[PDB]
Amino acid sequence: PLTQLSLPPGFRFYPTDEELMVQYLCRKAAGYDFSLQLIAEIDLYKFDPWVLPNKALFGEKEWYFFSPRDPNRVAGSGYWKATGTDKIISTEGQRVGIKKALVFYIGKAPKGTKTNWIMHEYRLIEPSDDWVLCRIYKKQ
Amino acid sequence: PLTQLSLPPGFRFYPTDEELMVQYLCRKAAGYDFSLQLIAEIDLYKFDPWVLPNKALFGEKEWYFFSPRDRPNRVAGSGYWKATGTDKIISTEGQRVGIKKALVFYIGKAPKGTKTNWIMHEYRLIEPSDDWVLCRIYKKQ
Amino acid sequence: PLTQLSLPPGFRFYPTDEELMVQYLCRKAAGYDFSLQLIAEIDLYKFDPWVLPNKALFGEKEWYFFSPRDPNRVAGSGYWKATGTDKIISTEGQRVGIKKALVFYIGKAPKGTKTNWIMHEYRLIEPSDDWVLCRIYKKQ
Amino acid sequence: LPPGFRFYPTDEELMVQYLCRKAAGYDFSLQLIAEIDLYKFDPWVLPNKALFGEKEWYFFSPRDRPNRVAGSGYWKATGTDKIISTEGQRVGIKKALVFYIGKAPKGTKTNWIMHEYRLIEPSDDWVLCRIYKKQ
DNA sequence: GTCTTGCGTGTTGGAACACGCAACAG
DNA sequence: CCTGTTGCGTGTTCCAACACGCAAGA
Repeated sequence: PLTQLSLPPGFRFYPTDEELMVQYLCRKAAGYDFSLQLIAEIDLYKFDPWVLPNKALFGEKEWYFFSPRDPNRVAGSGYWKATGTDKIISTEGQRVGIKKALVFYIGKAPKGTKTNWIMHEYRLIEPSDDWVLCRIYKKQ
Repeated sequence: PLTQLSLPPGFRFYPTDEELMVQYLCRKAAGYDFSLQLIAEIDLYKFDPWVLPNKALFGEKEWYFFSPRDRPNRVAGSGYWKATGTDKIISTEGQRVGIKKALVFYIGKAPKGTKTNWIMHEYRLIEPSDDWVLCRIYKKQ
Repeated sequence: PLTQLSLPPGFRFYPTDEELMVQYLCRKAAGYDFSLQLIAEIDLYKFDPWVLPNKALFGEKEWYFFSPRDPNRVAGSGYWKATGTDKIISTEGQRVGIKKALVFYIGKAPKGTKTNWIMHEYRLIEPSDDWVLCRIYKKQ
Repeated sequence: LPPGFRFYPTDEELMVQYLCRKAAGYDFSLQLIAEIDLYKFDPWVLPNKALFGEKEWYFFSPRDRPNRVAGSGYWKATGTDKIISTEGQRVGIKKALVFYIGKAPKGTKTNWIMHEYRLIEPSDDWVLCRIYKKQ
């Protein structure tokens, strides 16, 4: 799924906080070729994250997915705990998205043990198909 | 100038230290050719850093170039580039192939020059005692 | 409070990272003359640091105090932000203390502006009278 | 000396408060910085000669009228001799040196340092030396 | 003098570790 | 209700590239 694009060495997918909101998250409901076809669809909360790399269409130390919009939602042998401060993403002065940090703890809150597996969950600002886009990676 | 590879949206150039040395410096170095000139030949030491972006074929905040190899604080334009840190080594599969040495542009006459936010990362090939170095260029903050 | 000791010119107070822990911080709970009597007691976090020199018993470009053991603790028109790496102090192989760096920013985190006023906060390693000893000086 | 107190005289003090007190040939209450011929010696024998000093010892030595041989080595000058001022008047230069062992320039470097403070003059004569070992 | 690589420690601001305000259930 | 239980932000300190600039020899 990589060299359908025929990429030269050194090139990587380094999307902005801004691109992810506008070009990916927003465009999927609309049906875009490169958008329908370039990122794997999955319910992230059914699995332990260390299973995910083999199920991701690509990635070397980071992976991206679309997952159903929703607390300490259970996944595998653990739970996701919000960390840091949600940040607002703007393009040309409009709020289009929110970047949210999470940390995976194994076990059951608040008796869980922290792990190094991390998520960044990006969402659009809007009232009541409807997905969030998530980045996964491993610390240190 | 990139647009002969129908760029996917979102894609940017973040080659590893290991790739630049080997996939770039060597491809050019065995003197083998590239499909396209992506990293252009230039004499970087004839120039002001602020004129350089105009010379890069692409790059938004970084531009990379190849420049002819020296056979220290080489004067270039209005300044001098000052070396920094400990030159660091690039390895591939347990073999050493290159050193990236960082520099900063000072304007003026050494050592009475003044510091800038301009950085160079210069990648070079290893050898025993058609000769190029590879330079990453960018401006801080 | 200086020439009770009758000092010859050229002499200054240049305590080691090690002396401050052992001879000063540790000895005060014990009631030592030169220790009760040589360093001013103050709650550092009620004041802006540029007020402190007149309230310090001595110092020319540096000042030292004992202050109550405790985040972005407000002081005056600002906040103290941890900087660098906490360092461990040992004497003859025992950890007796920690040296901690801080920088004063004016305003309210994380919208503060950095100033050149600096602190080194030294503390003993022990569960929960109980003070930290702090050095103050000015960059540049 | 009370506990905690150590000798960290400024560049400006050493020149004036020390070198001059001795230099107008005026006396001191106590000899704190002793007279010695430093260039007769190995740096590692020197601490034994300092009347105090834990990591630094300072001494006074008779004055020259370059890489002066001393003991098993030679001292090599470094940096740009730096100037000491007091109240906008220049009074002295501190020049740093390092001890090399052997025969110049085939000698070998050490961790031994000298800072030599000296008095200014026009075209009973001493220099003042700070001694210490690095790292 | 002139002009350098090669080590040192400041300054930054990034993002994770652990405490309670705020809410759902029991 | 009025508490018991089950999540979620938000202010700290950590951890670390990156070079800054004396300073040394080249």
